[PDB]
Amino acid sequence: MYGKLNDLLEDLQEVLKHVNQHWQGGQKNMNKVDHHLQNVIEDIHDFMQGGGSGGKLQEMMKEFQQVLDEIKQQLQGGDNSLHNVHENIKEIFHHLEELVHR
Repeated sequence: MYGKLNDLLEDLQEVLKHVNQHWQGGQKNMNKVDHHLQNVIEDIHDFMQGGGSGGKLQEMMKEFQQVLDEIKQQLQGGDNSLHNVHENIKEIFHHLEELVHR
């Protein structure tokens, strides 16, 4: 149980927090999406337990890529803020599969 996950988890729930305030192009997604990550952020937190849930992570992976391609579409509008946060998930999301690609 290294802990870096908290870095992925905390860094993930953050982009989600700095995003719910800069959401644009569908004030209805800010919610539907909140459930997409909430379920994921929980997976990462569950990655430290077995410090290797490559079997439980590849699961939210789809839910993870479901948000990355979702908010990215919200960048259509005054969401120039997401452009700064939406850029996180890209590396952040691929950052977890990296703590397991060991």
